[PDB]
Amino acid sequence: MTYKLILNGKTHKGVLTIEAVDAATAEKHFKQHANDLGVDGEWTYDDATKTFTVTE
Ligand SMILES: [Mg+2]
Ligand SMILES: [Mg+2]
Repeated sequence: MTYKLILNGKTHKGVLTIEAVDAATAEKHFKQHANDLGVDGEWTYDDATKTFTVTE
């Protein structure tokens, strides 16, 4: 199962995908990868397109 993340951070941008089992596990990892970068932002998840956004 492919989940995508949009990062629109103030210094870091991009699009990352991750192969996961539920969106629970994608969330965990992408949210940890956010912290690691120093991204604190507003999060969204659209289930139909499997896409997390996080915007600083
Ligand atoms: Mg880690
Ligand atoms: Mg670190």
